[PDB]
Amino acid sequence: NKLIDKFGCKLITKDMIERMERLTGQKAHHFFRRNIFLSHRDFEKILDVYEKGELFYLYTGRGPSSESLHVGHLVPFLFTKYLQDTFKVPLVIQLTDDEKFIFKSNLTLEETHNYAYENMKDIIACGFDPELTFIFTNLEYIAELYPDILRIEKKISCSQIKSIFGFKDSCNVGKFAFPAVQAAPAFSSSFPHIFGGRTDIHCLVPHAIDQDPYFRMVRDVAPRLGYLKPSSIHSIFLPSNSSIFVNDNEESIRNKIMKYAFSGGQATEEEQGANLDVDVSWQYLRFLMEDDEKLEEIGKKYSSGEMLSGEIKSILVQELVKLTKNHQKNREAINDDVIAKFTNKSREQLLK
Amino acid sequence: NKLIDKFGCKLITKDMIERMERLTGQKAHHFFRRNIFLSHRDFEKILDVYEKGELFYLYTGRGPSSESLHVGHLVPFLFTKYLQDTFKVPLVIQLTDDEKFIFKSNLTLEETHNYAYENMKDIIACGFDPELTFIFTNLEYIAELYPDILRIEKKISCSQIKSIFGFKDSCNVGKFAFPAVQAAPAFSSSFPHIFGGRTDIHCLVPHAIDQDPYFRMVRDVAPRLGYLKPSSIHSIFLPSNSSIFVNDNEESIRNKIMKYAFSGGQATEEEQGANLDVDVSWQYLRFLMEDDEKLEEIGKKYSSGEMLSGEIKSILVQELVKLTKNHQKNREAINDDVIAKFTNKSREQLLK
Ligand SMILES: N[C@@H](Cc1c[nH]c2ccccc12)C(=O)O
Ligand SMILES: N[C@@H](Cc1c[nH]c2ccccc12)C(=O)O
Repeated sequence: NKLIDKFGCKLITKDMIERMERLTGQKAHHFFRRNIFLSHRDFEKILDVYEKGELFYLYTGRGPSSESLHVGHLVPFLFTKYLQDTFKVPLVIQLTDDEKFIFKSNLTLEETHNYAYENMKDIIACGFDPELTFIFTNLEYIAELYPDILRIEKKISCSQIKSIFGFKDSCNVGKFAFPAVQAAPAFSSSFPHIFGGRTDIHCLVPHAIDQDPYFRMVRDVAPRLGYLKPSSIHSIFLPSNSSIFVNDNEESIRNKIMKYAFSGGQATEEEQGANLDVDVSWQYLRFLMEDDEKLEEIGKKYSSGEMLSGEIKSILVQELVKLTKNHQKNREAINDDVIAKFTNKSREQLLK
Repeated sequence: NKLIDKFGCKLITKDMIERMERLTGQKAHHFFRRNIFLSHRDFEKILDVYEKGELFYLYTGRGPSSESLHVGHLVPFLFTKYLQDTFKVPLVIQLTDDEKFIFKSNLTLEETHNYAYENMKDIIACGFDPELTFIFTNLEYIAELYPDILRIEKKISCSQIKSIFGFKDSCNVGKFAFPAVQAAPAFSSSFPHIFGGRTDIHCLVPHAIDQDPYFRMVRDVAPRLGYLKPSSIHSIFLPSNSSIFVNDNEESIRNKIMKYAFSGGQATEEEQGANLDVDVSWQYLRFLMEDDEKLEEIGKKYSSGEMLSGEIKSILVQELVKLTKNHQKNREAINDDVIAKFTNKSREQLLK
């Protein structure tokens, strides 16, 4: 909220929420109710465009630093699926095997590439439509992005990078060269095989609020390239070696909440209450629980001291395993042939 | 030749030159004798390798800022053909359409890409063997280079780039990102479809001395990647916005020497002599004239004053048009099918 000012994003008022629901014909995701996606840039443009019968596209991404996604990383992906189902628009997903090899001394491109492909399985396991979704790694799609990477780079000073991402002269040049790579897919030109070279297809970018810098930068260069400014919709972080992965079994999950999940309850049972703003388990349930009436009542009871830290952690565990089990079976149905449909660069479509 | 030592280069020795002629059965190309290629880094390593029956490869390049190559730009290319004929080794040639779009405000990728393809025709017109030569533009081969680009970038600080190329914070980030692109082909890993993934094939890089910075940098990162240091052999530039292009007609050529070619002769005929170190026409004939006996005698007569500036400029004109006519007919034999042979990324070969 102090970060929303210094970035210069606007809050998503109810009037926007009511408009999307109004235009879509579907109930708003709970990530809106609960201010999980709380922030945007020019999201009102997207609804303007969709109001006019015009199509647009979604862009989101993932950095493969681990073989499996955290559950926290499903927050933007699950939300994007909802947006794809609601607007029925194409989606574009970048796996940044280049970035994480660059920004993490303890990594190689062989590992990042493999982690990328496993990560795709977790991503597809969220139930995206392959007829509407194009997924790709930077190592494999770099040539298609290169022309827009070069155009963005020519318009930004090295000093502007420092100013935006806070790098220093001591940083490796790879760090300076990546932002353009992440910026590039927010322009329709970077996907000739779906949009046909058109430059007039608006892009909407769901992302954790910490990714905002890349898209602040690209919104500044857009006009100088005669391109549309991409719109953004921001989520808050999902708070914290080992945190909860989507391929964790029931025992792993229970083990981690009980030992590593910071409680807001009193040390002993001096609960005739608890602090919900610091309780990690409460904040997790806010993302997961589709039942509103349960949530308020859990929050009330755990606040007032008629629920111990022990019980709130158990409720979360069973929610996490329901989530993680449903994702794990969906993942079993994902083979190289299913991947191929998502990775297939060509889409015989009529946007031209 | 004090900067040339300071940089860390070595002058090419008669021993080194004799050592070669001994080892190939061919008399030495005159760019050696005339000290046009005067300098090297670990060229003695290449001869060591060739002494042992082992193969290596050549890497040279061209920046397409103009539709036609200057005659000066044929100096490294003509020399490389000689090296290819003498050692019978594979060659790899990079057209940097990315660089010149990056470094020249008055350029676009469309122009640079086209200028690249016309430039290839001039390059192929030097008589390279397509069974031994692989030519490519960065826009088209970037994905194959990307892994080594990324590996070089992770090992160099932004401050190291400033220090080596003299860039400033005000410079666009594209300028910082390009050196790795030019470095990458000096490692055999960057050509899996000829060397088979092998990292133990030495590379030799012919270049104008002003390109040295890129290969100073890449020689410093080689060990940290477990890669071989590339060797280089360096040429002095053809003495210098119109200069002589390979597609210039006779009239264009005569027009340029007479008007723009700095003479070392006296203003009027106060020649009972001339200064050969400043005379641009004399220095051009040193590169061109395959006849030694003529050259000494021209130099003597033009020195002593029994040849006017007028005649020396005419001799050069007729040499230039003989050169430029032979190149122009060889260029007429170059179609997209010929280009395709050179640009074809795959080479069924036994280096593995
Ligand atoms: N940089 C993001 C991955 C990513 C790539 N493109 C994106 C677009 C939007 C949000 C995130 C991304 C990460 O570290 O995981
Ligand atoms: N950047 C170089 C072209 C080049 C690329 N790779 C090279 C290797 C050797 C010599 C030249 C090159 C130029 O503008 O001239």
